[PDB]
Amino acid sequence: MLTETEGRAAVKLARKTIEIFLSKGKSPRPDASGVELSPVFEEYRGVFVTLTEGGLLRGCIGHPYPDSTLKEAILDSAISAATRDPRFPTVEQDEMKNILVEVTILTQPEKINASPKELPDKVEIGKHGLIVKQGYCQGLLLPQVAPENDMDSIDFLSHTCMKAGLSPDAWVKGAEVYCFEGQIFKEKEPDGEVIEEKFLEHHH
Amino acid sequence: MLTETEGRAAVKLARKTIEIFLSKGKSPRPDASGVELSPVFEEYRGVFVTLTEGGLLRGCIGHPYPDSTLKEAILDSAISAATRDPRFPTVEQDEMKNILVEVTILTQPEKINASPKELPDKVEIGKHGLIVKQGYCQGLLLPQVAPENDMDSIDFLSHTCMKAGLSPDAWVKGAEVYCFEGQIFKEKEPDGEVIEEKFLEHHH
Amino acid sequence: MLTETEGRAAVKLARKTIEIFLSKGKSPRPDASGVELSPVFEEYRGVFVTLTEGGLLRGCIGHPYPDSTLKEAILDSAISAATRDPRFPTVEQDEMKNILVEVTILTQPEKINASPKELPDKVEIGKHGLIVKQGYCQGLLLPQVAPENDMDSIDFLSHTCMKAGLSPDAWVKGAEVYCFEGQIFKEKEPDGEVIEEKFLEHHH
Amino acid sequence: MLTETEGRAAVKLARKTIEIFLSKGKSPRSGVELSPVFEEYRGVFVTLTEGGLLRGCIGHPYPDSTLKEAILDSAISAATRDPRFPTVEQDEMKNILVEVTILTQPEKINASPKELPDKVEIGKHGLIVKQGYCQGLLLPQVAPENDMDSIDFLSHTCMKAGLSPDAWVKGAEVYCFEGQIFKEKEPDGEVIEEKFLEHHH
Repeated sequence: MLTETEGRAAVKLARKTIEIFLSKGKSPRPDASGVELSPVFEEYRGVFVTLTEGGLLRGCIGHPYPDSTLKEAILDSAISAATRDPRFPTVEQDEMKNILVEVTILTQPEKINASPKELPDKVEIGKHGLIVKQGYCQGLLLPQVAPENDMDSIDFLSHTCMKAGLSPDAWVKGAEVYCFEGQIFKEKEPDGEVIEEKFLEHHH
Repeated sequence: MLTETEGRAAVKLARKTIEIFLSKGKSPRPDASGVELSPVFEEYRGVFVTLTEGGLLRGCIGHPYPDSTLKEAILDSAISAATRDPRFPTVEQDEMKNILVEVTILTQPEKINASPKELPDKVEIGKHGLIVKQGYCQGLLLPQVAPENDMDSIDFLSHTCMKAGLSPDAWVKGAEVYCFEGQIFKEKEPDGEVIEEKFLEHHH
Repeated sequence: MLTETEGRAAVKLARKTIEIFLSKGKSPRPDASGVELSPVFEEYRGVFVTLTEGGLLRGCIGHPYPDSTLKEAILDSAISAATRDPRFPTVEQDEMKNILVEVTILTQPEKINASPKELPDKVEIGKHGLIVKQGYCQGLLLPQVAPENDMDSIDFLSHTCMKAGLSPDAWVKGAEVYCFEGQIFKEKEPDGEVIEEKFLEHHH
Repeated sequence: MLTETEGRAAVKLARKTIEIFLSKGKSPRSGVELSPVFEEYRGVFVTLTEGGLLRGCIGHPYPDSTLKEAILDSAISAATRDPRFPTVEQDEMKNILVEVTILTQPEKINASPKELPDKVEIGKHGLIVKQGYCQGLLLPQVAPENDMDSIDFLSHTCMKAGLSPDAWVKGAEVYCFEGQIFKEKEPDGEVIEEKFLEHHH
């Protein structure tokens, strides 16, 4: 989990990277964006960068898996959010002064160390996201999936298993299960104050 | 799909219903809200009422299934989003002047009339939410589920079947499949202009 | 479990029913077959009637579910095995003196009263056959299925759930689980000595 | 598919492997004319019956070994490694009937998922679902005996491989195979062939 300070740096970094990229058509050097980044940005974790304009979605791309360091993923996601979202036209430079940035940061996935019959009780609906990995098969469902679609812990484990391409009961037979959380930091005004949204799901 | 006019009427109904219930303690009569409602409100469709305060989630409750008329669904969902969301404290009367009201309206679910071999090509990821029905058993998944969790048509059909408590291949064996879409109307400001968000999914 | 006598009566009933049907062309009166029948024959349980000739399958029909009393189930399965097996022509009257009769009797299915956490431990592979029921959905898998296809308790419960048209994890969620056993009684010689085969499965 | 001649050689190989092992407590290979079919990789089961009752049966469903090797191993295990029965004594073989179930080499079904259910024949085909290093198989008698159509069979085999039931719909490889049974009508005597692997359909 990121502190308020780290959360603020996250959005500032996303905003900076985009503005830099919209100007010189090139991404900034990871450690030379003009934002102080604590060592947490070196951790491998997923993230999503959301852009809103006039209260409407303007673009959003992200890394669900911790395939990249937080730093790299923010850079890539932010530039992708403003220029690679096929649902929207590329954002122009002067548009950013009217665009609001949102950064959803996922925690480093940690293996739930329990026995098959204990797993349901260790999976918290509304807080946890899951990754099921067995052999070379891997699958994941974001935290909002379970609460927004009325799934209990047993349901969540089973759907994530099938998401991985495995049998729904794979978790019952010992499939490796990892859990992770998320947090959202967002601009209250362009380049302004940053607020934190604890809930990733709309409804539960 | 609701027109701008109807969408505006929907959000207004949500606000009024909440303000009235918060005022006294008796849910006003749906048609007796003071808000004009076209015949679209007599249609059976699912809905969600979302409240935000200062850019942060303040409450949200809904009924995804089309079991009540739009009018009644909004009514119930609105008061519940404000007083029955176990995630937040009850909304106080004086808080509504600082709250933004959002209303997500789902379309009347329509049966996909295609053989099992053709069903996947009928399901559009990003637009369609699904309902699988078999006898009295029924299950549904919101439109945003597939796009946000990298599921294709086949995955969505299989997952919705399991959500219904049925085998993942139930759709392959002729189980009924219904699809639906949604739209969001939200206040740019309390009791102010209402805009339309056509995207139910954050990312795809 | 049927006794040696009851089992002997089972085969004799099956054999006599056929010899009588083949001759006069009608089914004997259920209680005027010529074989003593204990009260076990009034219990609702499944059974199969097998006919072999010269060491080869000649016919086989049965009732997997306890839809009928043992008596009724045997008369019907016996006549069908001799005259209604689409894999073979109808048996001739002179053929019965060259045919061996086999009868597989299943026990009345009994609900396993255990929590999902206990279910796998209560299901004995190689002995138990399963029936899963949850509402109007019902499915069963014979005792030999699990041991012949290398399935453990967990696998067997999941496969029976899907057989019932339900999600594989239905048992983890509280779906009703019923177990049953079986035994085979067969003629060592035409209308001769009846021996009991305790294993319904070829391998395990 | 094995010829009748080969079918007879398979049961004799099974019977002799057991008598010899039961004699000097170990194994060779023989004295039985074996055609090249015994060098093919295919599953097999060896069954022993005595007095019309099962006396032992062990087998390898998957074609992990050549038929020859699978037969020797299965036969010896059927007589000395089946925990359901006590070990068979030397004197017992003269009163035991030998049965050998030989499965064909699994052949890939080359069709689109839409066509697979049409290619699977209930009653004849057994299935192996393969996706990477994950494999699963269900014997031919499974579908007809438990009232499963093609779709059911494909889905259950996918789960048997530890995969999602809809894996076959998503392109997982499917292989089909058949089997045949050759059995002794008399100890060390005549060998007939049972055409039906399923009890009931």
